[PDB]
This record gives sequence, C-alpha cells and structure tokens, in this order.
Amino acid sequence: MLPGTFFEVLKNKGVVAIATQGEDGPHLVNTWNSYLKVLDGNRIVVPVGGMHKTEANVARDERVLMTLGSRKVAGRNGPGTGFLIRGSAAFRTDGPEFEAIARFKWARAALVITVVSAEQTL
Amino acid sequence: MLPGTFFEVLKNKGVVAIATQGEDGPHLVNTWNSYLKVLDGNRIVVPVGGMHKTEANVARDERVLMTLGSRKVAGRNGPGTGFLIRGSAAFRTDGPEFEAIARFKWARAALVITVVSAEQTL
Ligand SMILES: Cc1cc2nc3c(=O)[nH]c(=O)nc-3n(C[C@H](O)[C@H](O)[C@H](O)COP(=O)(O)O)c2cc1C
Ligand SMILES: Cc1cc2nc3c(=O)[nH]c(=O)nc-3n(C[C@H](O)[C@H](O)[C@H](O)COP(=O)(O)O)c2cc1C
Ligand SMILES: [Cl-]
Ligand SMILES: [Cl-]
Repeated sequence: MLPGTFFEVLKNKGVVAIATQGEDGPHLVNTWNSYLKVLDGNRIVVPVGGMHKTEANVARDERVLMTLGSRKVAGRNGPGTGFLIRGSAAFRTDGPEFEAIARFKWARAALVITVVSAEQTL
Repeated sequence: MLPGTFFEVLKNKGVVAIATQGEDGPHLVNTWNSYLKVLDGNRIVVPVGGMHKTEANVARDERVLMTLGSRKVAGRNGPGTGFLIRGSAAFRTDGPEFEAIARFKWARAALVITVVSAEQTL
C-alpha cells in the first residue's frame, strides 16, 4: 500500500512527472500533486487533457514511472521529500476510474496507474 | 536563450524531474528548482549526489528530458505553468561547470544539460 508520507506530499502543491517508453526514447509529461486521486491502496488516477504521446506509449508498453515531492514535508534525513512510483498504466474514458477525476471538465480521459512500488527517494 | 517564464519558475520552489533511457525502460530522478544553475543561453547544471544509474544511462545515450514548473507562475490559461526541456547530458567533476554547483558540498559531480529545446507545456 501507499505510505503515509506519500499522502502528506499530496496535501502540498507541486509538479508530478510521468515517464513512459516511446519508440525512439523516453517521454516525460506532468500533472499537479493536487490532481492525483488515490483509489484503494494501489491506484493513482490522473486527469488527462492532452497526453496523446503518453497514451500511445502506454498502449504499447504499460510500464510507467512517476515522481513527486514537496519542500514542506520532512524526508528521511532532513526537510523535503519525494517518491519514485513504478506501476502499470491504462487510459479510461468511462467507468469509476474516469468518474474519480470527472470533476475536471477538460479531462478527455483518466490515466490510471496501478502501483507496484513506491520508493521514498529523499 | 531560455525564456523569462522559465527563470521565474526557477525562482519558485519545486521538484525537477530528469528522465534518461535505461537498458530496460526509462529512468527518472529528481532535483529541486532552486538547485539548477543556468550557465548561459542553453546550459543548465544540476548538483549530483547520487544519480549513479542516471550517469550510466547517459554514458550509453546522452539524450535527456527534464520537466519543472510552479503553481505560482503565470501560464497561458491562468496561474500555473511549466516546461519540458530536451537536450543532451554530460557529467563533469571540474572546471566552470563543476564550480557552478560547488556550493553543494555533497556534490560528487555536475550534471550539465545542454538544452536543444524548451517548451512551455502549460
Ligand atoms: C505543471 C504541469 C501540469 C500539467 N497538468 C496536466 C494534466 O493534469 N493533464 C494533462 O493531460 N496535461 C497536463 N500538463 C501538460 C502535460 O505535461 C503534457 O505536456 C500534455 O498533456 C501533452 O502530453 P503528450 O506530450 O504525451 O502528448 C501539465 C503540464 C505542466 C507543466
Ligand atoms: C525532491 C528530490 C530532490 C532530489 N535532489 C537530488 C539532487 O539534487 N541530486 C542528486 O543526486 N539526487 C537528488 N535526489 C535523489 C535522486 O532523485 C535519485 O533518487 C538519486 O540521485 C539516485 O539516482 P539514480 O537512480 O540515477 O542512481 C532528489 C530526490 C528528490 C525526491
Ligand atoms: Cl498542486
Ligand atoms: Cl526548490
């Protein structure tokens, strides 16, 4: 399950980064800390406006990496912390996962990350 | 020439993300907005403490992606913006490139990103 300090990071503002595998190299896109919706102990849902290249990548290789953090949350050995999340991704345009982020009217889809690991890297 | 909005983001707090190509998929690591040092029109230096896997990746494939942003800086459609940087990476342990981040007493090296493109993605 996702750890307590991760939820503390979500309560603070910041830029989330999401890396996928493309045909010719990695691709890297963003969301905001505040936009992540956690379901159960292992699903993180992201509202999708663009992410067209990201979606194409995920369709061929479901594996994603995600990082996020905050200066305002104590880490393992000082002020500030962050996490590296590894998981499998899928895009949804309806159902409970889309409904989880449907408050964002600009969302054309939901990016659903099923987390396999969460490492506190700072 | 990095744009003024990019410099504004650097004046605000946040988590920077750096993606490299690994042997089995992408790799994704972090620094802080305030740690970045801009050398000139297109070089950004990051203090390196860990980044051992990142360094190994860069030796195989110099191409890197970097994202950063801030809720506090104006984007195209209201508050909040960020950037995708595409370029090539190198590691240095001396010279002006290292001196640029030498204030970080823990730095084992400097990661120098030569920027090919900077895109405001919000
Ligand atoms: C700080 C920040 C937050 C962003 N938030 C989102 C978001 O929540 N959803 C989204 O689809 N794109 C968001 N974007 C834009 C994406 O990072 C990306 O540029 C866009 O979705 C296109 O993705 P693609 O290159 O995979 O086509 C954000 C960008 C930044 C800098
Ligand atoms: C918010 C945040 C800031 C970080 N800042 C640095 C940094 O400035 N330099 C560094 O080497 N590692 C930093 N780290 C740790 C790296 O992201 C990474 O986990 C570590 O360097 C190992 O890199 P590697 O997986 O390439 O071996 C930071 C981590 C977080 C979450
Ligand atoms: Cl946020
Ligand atoms: Cl910062």
